[PDB]
Amino acid sequence: MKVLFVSIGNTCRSPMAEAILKHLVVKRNLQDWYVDSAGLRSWNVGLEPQARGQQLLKQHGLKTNHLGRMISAQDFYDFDYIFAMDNSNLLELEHMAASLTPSPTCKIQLLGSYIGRKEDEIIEDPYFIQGMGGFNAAYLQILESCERFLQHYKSDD
Ligand SMILES: [Cl-]
Repeated sequence: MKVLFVSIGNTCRSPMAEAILKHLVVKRNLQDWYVDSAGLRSWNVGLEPQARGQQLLKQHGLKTNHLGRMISAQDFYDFDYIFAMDNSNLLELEHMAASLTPSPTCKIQLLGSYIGRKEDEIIEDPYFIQGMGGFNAAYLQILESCERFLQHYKSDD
């Protein structure tokens, strides 16, 4: 129903994940789904996703509007899943959640743990990787991750 993707910058991995899952739920015609993304630093806040990721997305029929924003405390109460790309992200989000006095009930998880191959768990930050190889690996990891995640949430178990 409500899913938040989280990357450190909210400018590469998380906006791509947001747009990808947004596409999947329409191509699967699901309801009542809400997908968003947020970040853990002010670095790229208030800007649009990094241009070479919007290109890779367009090259797959997807587009993103998204302005980089920080995760807020409210986010932890308004989402069912919050997905980290990194174990760094995960640890910061786990510390964050435990600092909120009414403990939240969002599930906070490494998105890549749905891939099913531990050697492919980690979705690396492509921001500083020269060329497109970092974005391409991340896109594929994010796509499979979202696919297996949806397969699991619809399942009767
Ligand atoms: Cl398609």
